[PDB]
Amino acid sequence: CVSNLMVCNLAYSGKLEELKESILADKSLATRTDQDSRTALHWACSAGHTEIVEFLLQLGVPVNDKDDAGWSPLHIAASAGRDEIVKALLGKGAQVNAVNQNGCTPLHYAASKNRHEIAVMLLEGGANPDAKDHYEATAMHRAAAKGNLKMIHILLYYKASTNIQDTEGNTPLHLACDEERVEEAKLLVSQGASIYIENKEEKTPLQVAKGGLGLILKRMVEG
Repeated sequence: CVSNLMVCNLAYSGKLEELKESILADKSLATRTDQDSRTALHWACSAGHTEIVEFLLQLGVPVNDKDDAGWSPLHIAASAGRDEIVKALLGKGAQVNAVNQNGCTPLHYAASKNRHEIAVMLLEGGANPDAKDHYEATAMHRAAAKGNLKMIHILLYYKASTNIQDTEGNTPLHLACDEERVEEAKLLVSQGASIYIENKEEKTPLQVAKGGLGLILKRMVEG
């Protein structure tokens, strides 16, 4: 029991036929909100019930309404890794650059959870690759930190900047160097990540890098 609203519990638990009978008899239940300000769409996205999402979209429910934590269906779908539900929400013009209460866009969640296919769909859908959260961090900061080369290639193909500083003054290259993501550091530098930008501790990526990574990155840029 995730909701005080029956159609939401039906949506979460995947009761397509029951949910369809409830809504078709009372079409206002499709947009009725619960204790978390969630509709049946929000809960169907969370649990991954593609066919219930398709039913609710075919009725013409709004697709951009935020719950009490600022989460849109597209935030929920992206984070829970619902590939087909992301696709359906984008087909109905879900807001790709919507922000929740943490300032996170759906692409922030795609990056932070290595959702390659969802990241591509969001970027093809016009997602801003350089969207900054409340700590001024990007998809690229998460991909670089976590050491996800596939995600770095995707973000670079869709023209993500590599030089945006977070509130601690760190670029994705500082994070790659601090987390000792060697191949990620070299890829970022080969594609224009600055070895000169200083974080709030007045450190370049070279000075954060451990081992011999810093001299390797310096040689790549300066010879």
